[PDB]
Amino acid sequence: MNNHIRLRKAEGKWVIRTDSAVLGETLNAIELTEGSRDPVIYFPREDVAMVMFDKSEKVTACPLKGEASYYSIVGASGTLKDAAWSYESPKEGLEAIAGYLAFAPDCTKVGQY
Repeated sequence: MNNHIRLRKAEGKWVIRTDSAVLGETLNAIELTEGSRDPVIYFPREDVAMVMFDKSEKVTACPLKGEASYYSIVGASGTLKDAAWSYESPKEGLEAIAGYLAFAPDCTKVGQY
């Protein structure tokens, strides 16, 4: 009865940024792939510039991972509404990403350095 979630250590230095600021660098990103979906990179919170983030009212439920809390990111151009999320109390098997942040690609760029 396999769910299809694979977690790997993202190799090398991974960065999260906007078009105008660098929000995070880490050597300990986790890559999460669910089935044949594009992998999503999760960043440890200590490596993200959280001072630029406001917790949002939005939440979403995922049967496999748990409840996603959302955050808005403030920058030079304004607020990126609900542009980041985190599974702050993940379901069993996914505790490795507890509190890590992942990011909306429509307005952020994530990638290996």
